[PDB]
Amino acid sequence: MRERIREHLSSEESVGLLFSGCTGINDKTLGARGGEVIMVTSGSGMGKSTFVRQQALQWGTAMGKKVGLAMLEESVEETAEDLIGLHNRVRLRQSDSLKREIIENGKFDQWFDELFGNDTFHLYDSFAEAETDRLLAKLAYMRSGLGCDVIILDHISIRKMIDNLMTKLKGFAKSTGVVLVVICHLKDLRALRQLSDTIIALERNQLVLVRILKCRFTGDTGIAGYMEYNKETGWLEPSSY
Amino acid sequence: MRERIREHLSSEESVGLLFSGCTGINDKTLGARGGEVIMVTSGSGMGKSTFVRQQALQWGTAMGKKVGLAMLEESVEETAEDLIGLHNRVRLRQSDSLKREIIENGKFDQWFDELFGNDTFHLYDSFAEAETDRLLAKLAYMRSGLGCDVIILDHISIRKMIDNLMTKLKGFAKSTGVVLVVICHLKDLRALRQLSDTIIALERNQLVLVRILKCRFTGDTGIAGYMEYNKETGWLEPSSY
Amino acid sequence: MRERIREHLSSEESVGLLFSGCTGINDKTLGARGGEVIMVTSGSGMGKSTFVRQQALQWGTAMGKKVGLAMLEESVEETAEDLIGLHNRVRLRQSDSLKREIIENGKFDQWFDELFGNDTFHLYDSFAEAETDRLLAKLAYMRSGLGCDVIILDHISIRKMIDNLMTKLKGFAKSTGVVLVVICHLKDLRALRQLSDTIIALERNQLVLVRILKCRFTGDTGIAGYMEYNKETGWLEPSSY
Amino acid sequence: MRERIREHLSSEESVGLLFSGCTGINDKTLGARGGEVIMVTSGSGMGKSTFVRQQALQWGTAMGKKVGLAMLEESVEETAEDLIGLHNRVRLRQSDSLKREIIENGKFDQWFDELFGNDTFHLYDSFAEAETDRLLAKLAYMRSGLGCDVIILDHISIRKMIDNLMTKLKGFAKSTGVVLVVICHLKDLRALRQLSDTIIALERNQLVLVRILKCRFTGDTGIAGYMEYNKETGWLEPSSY
Amino acid sequence: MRERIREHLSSEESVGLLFSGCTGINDKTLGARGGEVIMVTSGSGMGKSTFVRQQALQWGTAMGKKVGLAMLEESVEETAEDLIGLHNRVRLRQSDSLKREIIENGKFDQWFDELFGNDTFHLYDSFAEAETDRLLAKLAYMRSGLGCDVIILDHISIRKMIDNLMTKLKGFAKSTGVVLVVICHLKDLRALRQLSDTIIALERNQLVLVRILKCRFTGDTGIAGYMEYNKETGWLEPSSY
Amino acid sequence: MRERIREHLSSEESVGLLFSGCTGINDKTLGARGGEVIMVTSGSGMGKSTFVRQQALQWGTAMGKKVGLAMLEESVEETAEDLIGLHNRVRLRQSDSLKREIIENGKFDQWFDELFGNDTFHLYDSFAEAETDRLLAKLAYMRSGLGCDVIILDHISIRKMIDNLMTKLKGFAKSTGVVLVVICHLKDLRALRQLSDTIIALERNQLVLVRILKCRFTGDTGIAGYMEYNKETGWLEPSSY
Repeated sequence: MRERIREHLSSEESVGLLFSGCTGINDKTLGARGGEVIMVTSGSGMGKSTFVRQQALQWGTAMGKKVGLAMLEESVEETAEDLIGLHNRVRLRQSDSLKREIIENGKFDQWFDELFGNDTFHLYDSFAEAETDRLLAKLAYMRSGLGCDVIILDHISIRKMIDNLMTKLKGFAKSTGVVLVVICHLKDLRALRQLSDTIIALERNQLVLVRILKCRFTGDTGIAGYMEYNKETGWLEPSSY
Repeated sequence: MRERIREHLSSEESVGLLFSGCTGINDKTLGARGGEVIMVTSGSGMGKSTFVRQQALQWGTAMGKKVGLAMLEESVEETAEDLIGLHNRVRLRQSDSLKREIIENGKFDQWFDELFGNDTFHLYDSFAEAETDRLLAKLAYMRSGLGCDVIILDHISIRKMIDNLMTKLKGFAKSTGVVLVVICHLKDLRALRQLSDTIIALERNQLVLVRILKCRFTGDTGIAGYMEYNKETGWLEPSSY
Repeated sequence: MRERIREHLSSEESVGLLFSGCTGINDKTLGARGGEVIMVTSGSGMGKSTFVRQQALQWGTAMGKKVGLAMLEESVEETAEDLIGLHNRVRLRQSDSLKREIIENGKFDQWFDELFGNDTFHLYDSFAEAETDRLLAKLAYMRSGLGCDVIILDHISIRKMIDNLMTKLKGFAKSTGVVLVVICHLKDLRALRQLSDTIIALERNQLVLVRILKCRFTGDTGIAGYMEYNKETGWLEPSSY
Repeated sequence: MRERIREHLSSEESVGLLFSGCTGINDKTLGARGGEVIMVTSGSGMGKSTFVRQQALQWGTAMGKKVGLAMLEESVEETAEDLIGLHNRVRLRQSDSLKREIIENGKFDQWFDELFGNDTFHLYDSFAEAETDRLLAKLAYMRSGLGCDVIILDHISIRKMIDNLMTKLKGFAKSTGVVLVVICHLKDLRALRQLSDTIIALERNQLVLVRILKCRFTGDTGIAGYMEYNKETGWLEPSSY
Repeated sequence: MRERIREHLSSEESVGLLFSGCTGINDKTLGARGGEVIMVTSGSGMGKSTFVRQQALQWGTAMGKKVGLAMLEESVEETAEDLIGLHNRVRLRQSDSLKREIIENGKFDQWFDELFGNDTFHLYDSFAEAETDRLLAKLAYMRSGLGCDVIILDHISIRKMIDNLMTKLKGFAKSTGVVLVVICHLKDLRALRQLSDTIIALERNQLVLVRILKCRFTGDTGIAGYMEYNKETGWLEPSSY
Repeated sequence: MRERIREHLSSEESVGLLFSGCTGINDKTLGARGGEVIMVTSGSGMGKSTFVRQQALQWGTAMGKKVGLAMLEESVEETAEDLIGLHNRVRLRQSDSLKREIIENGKFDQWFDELFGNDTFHLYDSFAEAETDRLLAKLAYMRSGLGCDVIILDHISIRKMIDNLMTKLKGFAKSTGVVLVVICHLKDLRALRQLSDTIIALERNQLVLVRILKCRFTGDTGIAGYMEYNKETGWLEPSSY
């Protein structure tokens, strides 16, 4: 047992992929570990996507990880547009001028390569269909075929569709070891709660309050901290609340 | 009858193994007596294992008792890691640093012997199989072969598997006289209720509320008190609620 | 007929042995009459024995009656211990200290004589065997030989064993005129119902609710009142609900 | 035929002895006609006797009819005691005090004459024997010898004894023209059904529901209404359900 | 054959006397044809007579047919009383008042003539004797002498009496061509079945269900529909079940 | 023997006239062969005639065979009426309207020729006499004189009349080679069984069940399948039971 415990101790990964922008989030969760399902939830338009996107950006950009992004609601272009802006600390969607300026400027192309030039980000859309298996098959491919370290499922609202899916999702994450972040629309009580390993909730006015509704691994619950949305850069920043 | 009553009076063990950390629990139960089945239940991640583990630690450590631990879900190493941390008032699982520091430090080994060096704790896993008799046979051995005073079954969720098992469990405890603590997952009404001699339930936010759902021997029901989980030491502490 | 009615009127015993601790129970039943079978039932650990024991105590102690107690499940010592505590308003079973203190104190012996010194209580156990006739023969002896006014059968759970027994019990009570109180475990619909003259049920939380499920003589059904269990004295007290 | 029909029309008794206490019973049955067998049935202790007794009381008291009462189970004194109480709106059987008070008071005797002083009620018991003919012979005498208008058979539970008796009963009622009310214990499907002209069933809680299971003459079936038992007067009263 | 078939086709009476009050009965039987024996059966007091009487009333009243009614059990007056009420949509038998009011009112006589004034209905009773031939001779006379189009035999319960009678009945109907409706008491399997051309059964609660147990001519079996008995008019009405 | 076997093999007619409407009947009988006596039996009004008539219709209509029909009970017109309706999928006997409409319509005549215009069907009645030889002589003529391929004997109920007839029938069929279908009334055990080559039984409610009680040639016994009677067309249809 001794030797058995020892190696077990020295082989265990407690700290996963560290989150960004919120001082305290890592304290109460110790980051995202492989095989776990992270659930990021809150009210519509409360900043879920932004937050996740930011995590994705840092993970694949600074952590040198491969990030797959599966969009159920919006298109790839939309997603790409969002990441590009984010990476360049500008809101493309809000500036008809910038979009126009950047294309003839040649900055679009320079931006596109400096972000997707590499084999780091994998964006997939057109899952508009309500079939789970069709979805799991793509996810599995993103894992195996594209070697994605993190998979972000955007999004789900919240029957068996969700119940069974959550159970399929959790099974996929646990057996492969990928990090599966799922974005869910809330319109704790608010499978969703059960299978999810860590549940993060953002709150606003009723500056965004980051609440850790659940963390199996750590058990440490409560509010991790606050973030301040930069309307000019579109980045959620750490706060001094 | 007189002499018959007398010796009966002076031979009866009313107070069993006293519980720890919760001021009031012993008041309403008078501890754990041999031949009784203690059922500790609550919601998943509500602190069941910790609480039991704590009892186990004190029993085998301060009460000079032999404690057998049979794990159905997790591994021995995991359990050992938990007890070691607990005994050393540190959360090994939450600190990649501490785990690493303690091994080269030589504190791991010192810790391992200072806890399992003796013949006091008996951890058994690999009961992954859904066979009762296979399980009872091991328990019986832990009692007879290893002379365990207390046996902790971790865990059960939650048909006849449970019904028959609970009935087998209760039969094993009553005939041998060992103290059998069983951890059950609840997802009073929540054999489970019938065979169990004392049922303890922990409640949280939705500080942990310790509710005595049932105690045959004493009949004294209700909430025994409150405990405060120390996120730094992992110990459940008595509260001033 | 006139003279015939007259003496009949002046010779009829309407009010039997009055019950104690529950204000209203006597209103709806007019006490326990000879030749009747009183059935006290409820959920396990709901206070059946206590209640009956209390009645027994008062009957044999204050009403100057001879009470026979036949225990199928527990031992005489256990029963004696319970009555002694009850009579002395203390819970011997819950205090390892008191038991010890009382024996060297000399209070045990003083207590024993002040209760069983007389020829008032007759405790019989060892009916562990499932034979009715063996049982009826003892009951009949308790009636005839020991002249018991009240016989308490503790207990019955829960075929013909019960059916035939209930029919034998009712026959024994009717022909001798003794008061037969039977304690039955319920795990109205819940011979048991048919032969029983009065059926009392205790209800709890899932303060005890005393419900009169049936009373042939009076026909007056419903809830007689409430009782409050004194965890320190072990006595069920009348309530102000 | 014309004259034949006419006199037939003006000679036919459609409305028999009207029942009391239940608003609606007369609507669905048009009372009790001579030569008919009324069957009053229900569960033991459900109020059969009371109801019949009440009818008997009114019939012989207000309707100026002669009522014979044949008791198979209980004694005359018991029956007399019940009628006396009923007539005086008091429950003699439930008050050891009243019984005692009334005898020395001189009210017993005054009550006895004011009820049985006249030649209106004829109570007969001691039919304990299971012989039909012995029974029919007495009934026939009560009809012919004592000129009873109504005969109440109390009671019958649940072969040929009943089959043959019911057939003998129905034959006796039809040929003499007396009103035969029979009380039967039920432990429609529940000769009993066939020979009986009207079948009344009382139902309780699992306030008494009066159900007309069958009425040859009228064919009008269903629930006639509800009654409320007065625990202080022992009278079944009409309800506002 | 051609001409032979033709006239055969144009000379065949498929639709007999149409029934009334039950929407669907004519669908599955196409009415009552001459030379056929209609058997109306069901439980005692289930509405057999009423139903037949209603058919009789309409046949002789609206269809301008001559209806003979032979009563084995009851008297003519009884039958007349029933038809008169029926024709006047009132229940004479249930109203001691109406009977009395109608006679002095002069409405009885007006009613009697407006129904039996004509030579349409022929009521015969006093067949109390169990002799078939005595019965057949009267029936034959009702056919030949009184020219009855429909003969209703009321009633028969379920030997040769019935067997031979049914065979005599069927022979009489087939050779004369009259419509013979027979009412039989049932206490398909329930000559009776064999000789009868159409068998109708009424069912009640476990509103009356009209079941066509057998129809030679049509072969169309099953439940024809439902009827609703009007307790105030005594008429069976068509239902919306 | 070889050549002897060969030609024997290539000259043997195993499959006779195939039956219609019942999927499976041909499986278990392989149709009707010449020289065989087919016995169709069941309860009165169970659909015997219809079934046979249907076979007859198809045989003479689609199989281009000559079908003789000898009716013992009913008339030719009746039979013709039945075939005409059948061929035109309408129930002439059930519609006084259709019969009337079809005659003035000119459809009767068109129908008559389109069915009997040819020399395919030969209907013979008036065998009311109980003489066998008179009957055999006609049958023989239908075979020889009219060259009938199939002869349907309708009907016989299940002495020597039947015994001797069955033996004469079987002798006639075997020596001529015609297909003789006989309809028998049943009021296996139910010459009839012995001489008959194939026995078919129809059963109803517990839709008609077609049971193959016996088939010499094939030996294959049991229930061949089910049929559904079309009350609007009068045709027995194959079922999906």
